[PDB]
Amino acid sequence: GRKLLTYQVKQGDTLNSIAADFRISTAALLQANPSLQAGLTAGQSIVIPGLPDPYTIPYHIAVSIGAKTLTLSLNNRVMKTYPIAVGKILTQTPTGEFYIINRQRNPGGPFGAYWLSLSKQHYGIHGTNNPASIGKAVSKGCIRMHNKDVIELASIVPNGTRVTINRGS
Ligand SMILES: *C(=O)[C@@H]([C@@H]1CC(SCCNC=N)=C(C(=O)O)N1)[C@@H](C)O
Repeated sequence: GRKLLTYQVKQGDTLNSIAADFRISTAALLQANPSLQAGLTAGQSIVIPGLPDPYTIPYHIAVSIGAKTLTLSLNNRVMKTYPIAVGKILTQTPTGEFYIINRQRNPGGPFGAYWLSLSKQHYGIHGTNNPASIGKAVSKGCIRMHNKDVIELASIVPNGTRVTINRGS
């Protein structure tokens, strides 16, 4: 069958934060990972029960802050590239990986057609009513694009898509 997801926590992470960071209960992430009853540890690896494994999944989101574009990739080759908010002077390479964990039903409002979640706190892939700041403005690091674009990606990238955000060089 298809495997459940793995996560590797970064220095400073905490149980509750990570659980509902994964849109789940700490107890469920505990059930699968009794190491975490007590807590989480930098570089430690944890399973996300009820969520499939990103290695069964072939999808690879390469959004380099340096590249200022988020590249979709299947089977070692890109699917398509979407523009995102990087900034005009924002350094510090976040050496970590996130996963496309969720997609939300048509909200009905300016939430941007779809709400897709990343795996670390204040990061998400979503939509907009204003795409003109996308890739061309300092929108405080918002990973949003056109409605249909974020639904394209949405339906292709599954509940465990690998996504990295790095300034590169
Ligand atoms: C980016 O497009 C916005 C930015 C988004 C957010 S956080 C929104 C909710 N995310 C999910 N919990 C902003 C914020 O300050 O909270 N603003 C930018 C253009 O203002």
